[PDB]
Amino acid sequence: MKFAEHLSAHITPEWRKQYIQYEAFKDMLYSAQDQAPSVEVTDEDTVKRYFAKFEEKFFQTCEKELAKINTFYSEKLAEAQRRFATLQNELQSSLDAQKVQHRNIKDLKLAFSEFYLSLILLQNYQNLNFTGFRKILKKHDKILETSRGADWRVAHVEVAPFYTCKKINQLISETEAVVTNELEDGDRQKAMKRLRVPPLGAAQPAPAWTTFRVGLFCGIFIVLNITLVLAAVFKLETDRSIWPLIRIYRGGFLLIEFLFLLGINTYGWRQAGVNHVLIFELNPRSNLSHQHLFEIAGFLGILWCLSLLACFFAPISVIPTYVYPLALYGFMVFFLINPTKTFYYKSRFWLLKLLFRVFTAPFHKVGFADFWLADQLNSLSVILMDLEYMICFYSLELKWDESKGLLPNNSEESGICGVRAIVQCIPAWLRFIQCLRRYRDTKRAFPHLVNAGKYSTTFFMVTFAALYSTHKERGHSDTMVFFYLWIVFYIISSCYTLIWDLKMDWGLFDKNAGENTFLREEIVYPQKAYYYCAIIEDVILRFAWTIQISITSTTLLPHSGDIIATVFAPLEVFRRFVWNFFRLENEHLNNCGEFR
Repeated sequence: MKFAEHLSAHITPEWRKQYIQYEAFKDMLYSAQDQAPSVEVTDEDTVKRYFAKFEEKFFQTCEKELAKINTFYSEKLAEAQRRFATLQNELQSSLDAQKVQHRNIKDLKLAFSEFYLSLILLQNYQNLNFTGFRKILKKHDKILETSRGADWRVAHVEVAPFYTCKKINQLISETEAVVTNELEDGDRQKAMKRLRVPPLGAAQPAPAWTTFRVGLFCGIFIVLNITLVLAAVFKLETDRSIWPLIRIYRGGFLLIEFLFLLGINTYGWRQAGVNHVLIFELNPRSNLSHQHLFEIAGFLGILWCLSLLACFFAPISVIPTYVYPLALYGFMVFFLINPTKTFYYKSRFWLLKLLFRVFTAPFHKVGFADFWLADQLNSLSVILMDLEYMICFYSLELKWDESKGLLPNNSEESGICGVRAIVQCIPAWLRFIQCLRRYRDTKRAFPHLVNAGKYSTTFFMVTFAALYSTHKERGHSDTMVFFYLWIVFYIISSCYTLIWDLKMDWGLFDKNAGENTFLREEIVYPQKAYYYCAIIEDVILRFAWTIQISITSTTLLPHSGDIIATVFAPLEVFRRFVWNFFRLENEHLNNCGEFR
């Protein structure tokens, strides 16, 4: 509960291999002390010899660590000096060409903010490495009852060209002078507000009020869920179709679950070290922690349960029950498109810019955030089918003349209410067109043309499912050829998406696995059982995702298809939750998508 965990939490994740390696030294010291011979059953000269050999070993490995740190610091400082040179040349060129321009100035501001962050990170590297050297030499002096630790400290560590190099501080002062004089016309307060680096990474605890709001929204949600179960068992009339209600309130629940699991994903990414900040292109001084995602999910789930309870209980008699789902989803939309500057404005508007860039995306160049949201839409595809069902049900099947709305006595439609497939492929189409744009951009046909057929398989599966459904509904003869076609494309799609998940989305099953059998060379998440369980769960849940797509866009299994979809949709959201971890891990470790 000291500098070991302080070091693990304050390490820059991409430079983890070039730090002090505190725990190795600690284990070396403890093992040396443990296997020390006796003091009177053995010879004292042998004890002196053993302790001298251990001292030699310790100082050899300490010299190796110091050399590593010096090499890394020299490389990084040279890089920063070159970056400052080119940035000053760019600013000089832009400002003398000044006598568009706004975009140029914004990009210069952003480049100077990222140059400052690298300097701050290198400074923190220096500080942590020096403090780790002092603490471990102190532990050596304490464990062995000697003074060679502080001797080696004063002799070697405080001469090293990484503790005596006051060149990063000059660079920081120079950068501040540049940003203040040439980019802000004085006004150092505004420059430093843009340049100052808050304690980042796993090194910040969320405000107590955010955690209290998480806990408050979670308790209300829990009690309202208990109340929903009790009101479903004891208050729903036993002569009405509750299935329209289930279909309407299914998409909201999937959204709440997705936000909860995204919060858990953010916690795992922040803890294991894989920084979604650099991959998503978020600014490192302001991100959403897992607490904010948990709070958003809890609020939206509170609203969901309140609307469902109002549907079950019908509190007031003037307003019919179909207003409650409308109200819930209208508030959900008004939360997202809130034009004021309140309630997570930066996050919501980043998300809206992303949604405009994924729903119109043969024209925008694909980043990682444009790809992850279009991949997450594949799991949240039942939300679009729920929206289409809500529109169809309110336009064609709701009476509007009786307060008892969503729950009708007995009546149906042709299927359930063509355009129930198109709205299943929509996200597959987005990802297909994005992969095509990426191929056109990079001209590298392997990762992009492959992974475009990955979604053409979904296209073909939905098409042939719908064809066989309509042909078995009207009792035709060429129905069997279509059933075999659908089964072959189901197998093809399941294996295609399964191989891509494990091979070049997660990186697993590589030739250089080493001792991590069937895994990557370097794993980030602690337990090895996490990866094997994830493999098994993805194998199970990937096959029971194409089945749901086939059964949602069809008319077969009318009674059991809805139970199937209701059970399998949160399972698919959980599958995407599991997929996020290892996709993000294999993007930090190896560009898997060639972004960056």
